[PDB]
Amino acid sequence: NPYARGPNPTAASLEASAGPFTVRSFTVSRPSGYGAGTVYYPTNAGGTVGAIAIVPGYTARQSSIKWWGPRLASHGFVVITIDTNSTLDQPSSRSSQQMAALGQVASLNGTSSSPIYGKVDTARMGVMGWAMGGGGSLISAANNPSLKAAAPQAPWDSSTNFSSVTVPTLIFACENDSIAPVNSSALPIYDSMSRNAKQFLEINGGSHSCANSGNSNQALIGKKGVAWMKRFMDNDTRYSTFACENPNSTRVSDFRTANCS
Ligand SMILES: COC(=O)c1ccc(C(=O)OCCO)cc1
Repeated sequence: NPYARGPNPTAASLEASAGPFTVRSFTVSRPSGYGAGTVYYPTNAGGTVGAIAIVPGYTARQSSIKWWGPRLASHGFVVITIDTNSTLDQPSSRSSQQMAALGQVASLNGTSSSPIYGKVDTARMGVMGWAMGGGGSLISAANNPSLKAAAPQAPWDSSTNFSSVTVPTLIFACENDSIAPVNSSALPIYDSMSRNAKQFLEINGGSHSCANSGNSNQALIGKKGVAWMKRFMDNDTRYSTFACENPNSTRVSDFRTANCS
């Protein structure tokens, strides 16, 4: 596997606050079609890595999703967290902005003054995001089936039919979400997807912000997000158990998975 990076994973190494690589970050000078961005990248991955773009929910900014930047980048990914053009953008616009941010990561990979010059394998990309940004990630996956992985959290879209999605998709859900209730949002979205590796991980007692920065389940949520991205962005079957397993955890009120290997 030419995409495999880093030491062999263990539960401990995936639950830790940081992975094996050192992370640095920068602010995007001229965002291409979105509001603002921060790029997180490993300084010592030892080969090119995939890129992941992460979008917040309605009203929200990078702070809500920023913890993913160092968590993922320290396991060997370039991660861009964005602010949208308006905090009040809807899922479709969020998806366009998310893909523009991936395009700009690809640009920076080819820009000799960038810290990520030659760090990115632009053929291997993923999408994440919270709430309307989670709906935007599912729209991105539907429209761009060559994306390698999606892992939205507490997603919402005014449509729940994502039978279009063929990209491996992990849905984080929050049991007690009152803003995008699981039974009308995350779960029907999950159930709609028929052609992909997929997983549903609902956090016991979680509010709508249960997978955001500052959450109290970073060990489990970070292990699953990293494992999913490693398995599917890097084709890295060292992560197949971590990606596919039911954690059998008292922190999880609902687990489902299909077509996972
Ligand atoms: C029925 O659905 C809605 O009312 C709704 C409202 C807000 C959002 C959202 O993006 O929340 C995340 C906060 O940043 C998603 C769905």
